[PDB]
Amino acid sequence: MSVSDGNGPITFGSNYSDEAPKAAFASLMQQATTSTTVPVTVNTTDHNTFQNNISNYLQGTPDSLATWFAGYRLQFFAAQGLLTPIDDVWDKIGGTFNDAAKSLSKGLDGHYYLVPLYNYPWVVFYNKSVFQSKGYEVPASWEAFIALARKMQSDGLVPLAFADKDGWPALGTFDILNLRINGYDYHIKLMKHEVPWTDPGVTKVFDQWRELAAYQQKGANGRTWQDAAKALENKQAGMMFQGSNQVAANYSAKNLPDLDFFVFPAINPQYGTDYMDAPTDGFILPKKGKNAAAAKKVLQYIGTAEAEAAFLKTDHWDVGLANGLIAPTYNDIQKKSVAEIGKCKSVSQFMDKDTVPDMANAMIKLIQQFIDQPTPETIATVQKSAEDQAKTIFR
Repeated sequence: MSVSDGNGPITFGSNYSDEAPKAAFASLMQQATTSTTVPVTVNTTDHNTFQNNISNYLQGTPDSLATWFAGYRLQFFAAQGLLTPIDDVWDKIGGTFNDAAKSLSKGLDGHYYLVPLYNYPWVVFYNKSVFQSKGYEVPASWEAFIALARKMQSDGLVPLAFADKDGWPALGTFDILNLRINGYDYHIKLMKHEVPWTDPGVTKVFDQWRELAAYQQKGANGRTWQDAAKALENKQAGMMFQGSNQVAANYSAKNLPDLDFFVFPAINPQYGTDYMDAPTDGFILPKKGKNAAAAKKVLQYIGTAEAEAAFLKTDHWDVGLANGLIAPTYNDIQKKSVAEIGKCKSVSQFMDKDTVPDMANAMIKLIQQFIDQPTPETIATVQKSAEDQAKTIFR
């Protein structure tokens, strides 16, 4: 049945269980119903349960459409035949999105499976008043970054506020170093365990982190990320690398206007600053779902700048993927997020969505082990353990 022939009710499996996004999604689907004349029913499930249960959900009697996100699981579901391809939807909406947005929405088979809605950046935050007062420039390269971090220490500042008591924050540093040194394709190969954790490329990541760590706040494994963000906000540290919906979210309204960011500096010209973790949420069409053609009409409505701006009205950190869209509700962090994310050649999804959850979990303690003892002997141990556990996790 042609997209334009699609009519009648659809259901929508939604993991938007928290009050704010639940409300925003209900409102968007009401608008979609009115615009498309496809009546949309939203079936909400507890957020964790929806993602824990996804493989069974998709194998049983799923809804016509569902909330999901880019990364390892999306691609596996496609290969399993659990998702309906939506090349026809993308014939209509493809002009709205860049090649990076297209890539994260596609299988290896070259077909589209996802319609993305929004994402947010992992970047290096700083206070503008401090850069201005102290005479710091944004560093574009590794050599400039290190020189700036030494100047910050000369001025009595911790260069990078840094925390890993929470376990996941340090995974971002592993990601961004891998992306800068080895590139996106290599990073994804490692996350999929096509390349082993004992690979020399991983050694290179840790070796570079040995130098970075000299400028990273001491005592990191005992520090919450909110306490690191507060060190930035109180001007005790010069910079902090993390997700905007963490660092910027933690700032008081009074200090927010001083907050800015830059992308993690380039390490070599091969990969420049081409890549970033920017966790991207969107929508899929379950193969066993009912009324595919109507479901595609609703996806077409969702894959617009208009839908993005409506949904994000009350969202302070996420930004739409529509090419260059600046929504009237965006604050300055979101504006710069659109600018920087949009320049990326590919965007990765953070380690916990690019590998399988079990492997991301495994890496938490191993990276903590590194941070406590960042030596060549520790790196060998970490690589060996990581690969041992990977050989069990990946089947």
